[PDB]
Amino acid sequence: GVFLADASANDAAKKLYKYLRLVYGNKILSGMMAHVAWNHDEADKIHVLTGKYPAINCYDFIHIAVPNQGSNGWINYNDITPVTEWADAGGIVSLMWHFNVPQNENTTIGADGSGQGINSSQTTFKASHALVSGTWENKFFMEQMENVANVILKLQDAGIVALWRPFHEAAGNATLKSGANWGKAWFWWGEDGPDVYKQLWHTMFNYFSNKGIHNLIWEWTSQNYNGDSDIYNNDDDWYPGDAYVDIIGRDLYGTTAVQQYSEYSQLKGRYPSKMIALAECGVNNSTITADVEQAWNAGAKWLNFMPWYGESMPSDEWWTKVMNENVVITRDEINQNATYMEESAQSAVDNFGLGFNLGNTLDANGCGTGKPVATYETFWGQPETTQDMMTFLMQNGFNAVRIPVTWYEHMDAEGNVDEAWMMRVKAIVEYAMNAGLYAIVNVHHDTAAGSGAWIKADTDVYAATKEKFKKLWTQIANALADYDQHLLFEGYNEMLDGNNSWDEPQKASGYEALNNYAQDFVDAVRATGGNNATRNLIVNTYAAAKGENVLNNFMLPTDAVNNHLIVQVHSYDPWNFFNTKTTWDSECHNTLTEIFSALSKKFTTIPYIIGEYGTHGESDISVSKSSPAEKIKLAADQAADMVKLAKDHHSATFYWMSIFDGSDRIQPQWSLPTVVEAMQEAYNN
Amino acid sequence: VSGVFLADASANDAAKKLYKYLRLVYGNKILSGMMAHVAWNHDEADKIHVLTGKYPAINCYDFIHIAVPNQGSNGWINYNDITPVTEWADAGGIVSLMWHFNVPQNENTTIGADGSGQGINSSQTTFKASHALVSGTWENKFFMEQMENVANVILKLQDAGIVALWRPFHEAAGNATLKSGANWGKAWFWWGEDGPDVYKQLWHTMFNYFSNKGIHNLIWEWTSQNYNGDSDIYNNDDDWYPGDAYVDIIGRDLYGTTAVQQYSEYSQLKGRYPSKMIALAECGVNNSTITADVEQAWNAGAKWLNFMPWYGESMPSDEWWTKVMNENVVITRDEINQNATYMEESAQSAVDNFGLGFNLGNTLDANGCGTGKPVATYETFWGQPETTQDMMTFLMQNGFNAVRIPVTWYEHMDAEGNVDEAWMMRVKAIVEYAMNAGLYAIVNVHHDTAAGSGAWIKADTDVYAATKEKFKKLWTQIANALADYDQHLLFEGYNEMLDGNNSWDEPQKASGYEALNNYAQDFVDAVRATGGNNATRNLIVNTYAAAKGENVLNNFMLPTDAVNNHLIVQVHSYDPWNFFNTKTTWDSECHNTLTEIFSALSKKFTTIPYIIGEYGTHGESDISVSKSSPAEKIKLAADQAADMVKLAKDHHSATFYWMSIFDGSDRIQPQWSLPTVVEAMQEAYNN
Repeated sequence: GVFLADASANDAAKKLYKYLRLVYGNKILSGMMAHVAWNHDEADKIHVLTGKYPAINCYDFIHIAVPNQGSNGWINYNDITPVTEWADAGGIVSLMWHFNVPQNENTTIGADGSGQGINSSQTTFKASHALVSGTWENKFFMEQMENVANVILKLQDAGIVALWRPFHEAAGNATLKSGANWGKAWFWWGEDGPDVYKQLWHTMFNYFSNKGIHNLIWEWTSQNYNGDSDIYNNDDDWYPGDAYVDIIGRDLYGTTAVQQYSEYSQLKGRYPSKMIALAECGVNNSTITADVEQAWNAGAKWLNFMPWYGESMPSDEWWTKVMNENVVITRDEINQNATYMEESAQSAVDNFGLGFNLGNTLDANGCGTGKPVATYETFWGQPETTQDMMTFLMQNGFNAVRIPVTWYEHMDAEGNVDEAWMMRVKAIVEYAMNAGLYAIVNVHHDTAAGSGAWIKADTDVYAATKEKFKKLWTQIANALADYDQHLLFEGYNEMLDGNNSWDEPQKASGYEALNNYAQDFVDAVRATGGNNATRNLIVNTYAAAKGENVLNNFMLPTDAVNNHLIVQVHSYDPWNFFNTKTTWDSECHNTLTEIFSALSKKFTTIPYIIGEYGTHGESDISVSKSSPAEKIKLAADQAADMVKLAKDHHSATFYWMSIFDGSDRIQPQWSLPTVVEAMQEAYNN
Repeated sequence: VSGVFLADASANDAAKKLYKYLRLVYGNKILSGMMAHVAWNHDEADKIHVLTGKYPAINCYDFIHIAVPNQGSNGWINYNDITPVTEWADAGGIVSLMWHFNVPQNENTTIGADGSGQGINSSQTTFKASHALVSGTWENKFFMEQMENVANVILKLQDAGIVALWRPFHEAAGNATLKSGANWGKAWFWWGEDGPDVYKQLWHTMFNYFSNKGIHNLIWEWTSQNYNGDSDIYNNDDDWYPGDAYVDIIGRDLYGTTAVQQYSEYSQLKGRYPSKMIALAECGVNNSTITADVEQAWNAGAKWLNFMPWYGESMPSDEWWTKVMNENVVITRDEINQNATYMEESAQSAVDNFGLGFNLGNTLDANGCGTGKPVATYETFWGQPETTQDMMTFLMQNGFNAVRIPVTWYEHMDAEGNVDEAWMMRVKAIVEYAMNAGLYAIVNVHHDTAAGSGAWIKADTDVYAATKEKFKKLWTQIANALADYDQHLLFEGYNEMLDGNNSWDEPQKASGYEALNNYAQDFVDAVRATGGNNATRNLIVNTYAAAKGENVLNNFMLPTDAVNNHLIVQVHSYDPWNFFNTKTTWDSECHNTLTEIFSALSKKFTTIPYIIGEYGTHGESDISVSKSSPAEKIKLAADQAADMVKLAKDHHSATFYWMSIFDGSDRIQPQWSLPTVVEAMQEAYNN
């Protein structure tokens, strides 16, 4: 399921990337620049001060063109010991290249490093000419590429893999809106424009792979908006492409926690399938750079950070804090053999992003027992689920899928789940895990008002079903036990009392039955151990409702581990608005505002999610492709408000079905592109 | 002997003899042990004998230095000289063996004659556990060569008639079971550093390698980390367990622990490994804490098979050893007798060891087909299948430790009161099923009492005068026929004795209590008089109707015994009567009913332990739970059983379920009839 930009990456590169995907959004990897080029002297200083090494050490090929390496006294790339020592100690290797060039055609680089430049103010080197065969720019370009490739080949020879960040900060200030002549790139590889820049990237990528380099994870450094979208466009035109990039990086100096959050989220929104990293940071003459944990807590959940050396280096006080922060991975804490990494419930909810319900699929039911698996899955008109569906969601800015499952027709007389059915649930879970999504598996039309429902908030029903319910969840937990923390369990969907009372139970003992089921669900899952000892679990209120009585009578289950429970409610409010409202007016907006207000007041340390929302009202009527334009706009306005309010309250939402429905899933394509558009603009802003 | 089946199916006679001895003392006494001074000696045991005049029962030796070259001429270690082991065994000591599996520090390192060049984990060596299994690696070559070296020593020990506990690959999980996944929680030995699947492969490879080489003198001991002392942050290491076919004993290594901590560790492992014996494989002091006194840990409930302190800074003080070696619960070397067939046990100790109990009802107690029928006609007369060995093995394998075997005798007695030999042989055969399985067993006199048509033992002055000699003649025969079974077999004199009018709550006349107490005295006198094992065997006496009311308890007089602490009182409880018909949930009234019962029993009986010999859902019309009962009624039965077991445990008692959980055709599978009820009982007892 691992597919890097380099389709022929060796097993160690795929292992490193799989590890990065494991920690992404969970913890942040520490890093430090080399003192200039080819060493880990700055990491050594951090170790003496704090007793800990940074996880990553970055090296620079800046001076690869200097002659007499091995006798010039200050740089020798032929000795790979400075890198080999770091990897052998367990550290992660990062590589970059300040691509120095001769100042003109007659200048020869000296053993002292003389005669080099990096932009038009220092050299006549033209990015254009570097690409045409048989030019002094080209022959210098191609044989320094050769020299660095030879060093990387020797690194690969010793089992080294690395992050590779060439051609960084390409756009510079060229994205300035006014066009004033200080709006320019500051590196030669960006001064002839984006299209030549992309071709430089493609040439290096192709040249490296044809030399046999397959140990690199490719990282491209975005300028985003240079800190001011009022003044700059973004640098999307400079993106080399999804087939040539693994990680998007950003370079920030003197930035606060809240500025980091803005940069991270904007980048994440425009590059959904990519991880975002703080490729360079540090202080400047005006301000220091934010504390790593504080910026993380603000939502700047970078893959890694790496300060620059010298005058950009944070103080000793800063490093003392950062290296001792729990969210920060230091070198001793790297475990690329881990298949699971515990994540707090709040952290998971903040990484759900936009969510989607795969409804009317595995929750479909009513054809009887003993039928083929595909007969259940398509019984309500949906196509069979495929990997491309999960891939489409991830590529299009969604990070979480809720997978409703109805179980009663797949359980024999003794409560055992049909193996073919459980295997199908696993395959769809695997689709989502392979895509990099968060996934929720639940127990769905076994609750509520259907004919086959058997889990009910009722004293006598609970007594007759307690063991069946725990036996069901033991089977589910054991069958999905090996999936990592991206998979969550939801104990039950919309539990009602024996009269199917939707707002609240007729008798208060109904709350007691609900709370017991919830406790039994947590107990049965935790009893299986392994990853399930700390997997995040989701507990729903009565009827997934949000009234004051339901919330006041909701009791969170007792858990032996801390911060691994989420509460879920559903919201089609204001009820039946799609049939009765023409526009999403202030009464609609205020209804949602009070819902989130009430929830945030009730749950202070426990995260909650909006597990379903949409236009569905009375008689199952809802929006579709054919709806009038104003009705589709009514759906778009609801979803935009829902997504924005949830973000502001540190929650998450899962759209019920309508945006990705039926034959559209097979295409794959959005059923409602305008609604998805409004959601993305609401979240990503 | 015949009933012994070790993990090594080809274990030799001497190993089976030692194993039978271990089972004889288990839960009765604790075997003292001591570690060698580092490796291949009994120097620390010798110092114990200097200080106390007594040797520890076990000395443990370590193969830690097996790879050191020039053995015989390096001047400090030589495993080819097995004298340090044979000296000890010849003197009557029990041998234990372990192996700190040292490996070279890297592929180019040669272990020196001085011990240099070795390491034991990834901080000291590049040796990888996964490579040790792969033929063609430098790890695998070293691994197989040291395994052959150790196997050759053990083969020499086997030729000298030595048998041993074998504890390889210990503490495998280390801290790798940490719930979070932070890599400060990792294995501290190389054999756990590649995870539980590689580890079990290593275990199986060694087990099969040794067996193929003809090593059959080992009792295999697997060291569990349990929860590393904190289940809130650790998973247990169940995924590391090599399996029932590869393990005989579960060990735990505890340093600086209290009595209550040791009890928690012992009881948790016992609940998860019910068919295995639990041992304190390593103990000692650390910086901050002494290790607990053995007797204080034992009486808190940590009834380990053995204990063994480590040497050096972990060694307990001389005052600690002087106390421990003089405690009656501790076996020292001079007290070892592997030829013993019986070991006296106090009534309280046995009741504590009963754990979860089961009644094999409606089987040997079935009656009514007349005299002179085949044995199987009686045993299957009430619908139960003929009892087999597999039934008793199933109980031990599934967390039960005691079985009550009701027997009705009147149809197998001739006019002069002689019991038919074929019947007595069948009773003996079923007792032997239970003994081989390692269970406690109770044999009684059942439907010869109470309301049935053949009952003849009655709480009545005249009935007693007419039947006292027949009753004593019956128990003389039973006791003589069962005399040779060890202390795990108990006698229960009578079941539910009523007066001449079958009055259930109380006798009509107080002379009924007098008759009851006289039968109870005659039962004890008859059994004690047969001598031998029966002089000290634990015996069980029942109250009137096995009832618990105020008058019945007030008028119950325990018989006078010739020995101390070998009597148990038994009552039955189906309270609140007929609840299974009249109640929907096990509520506060049900719970309060049982707590007052146990309060009343504990007030009346103090040093005298008591048991609940029968309990269940059986009410009027003898209607009760079955697998076809509604699920909410099964829940009712589960909640009763869970309450009964927990209450009895807290009151230092024990309980025997009447039939319903293991019934009819389910016995011959074998499988539980009511798995959720049993699960409720196991969770209640083991928590």
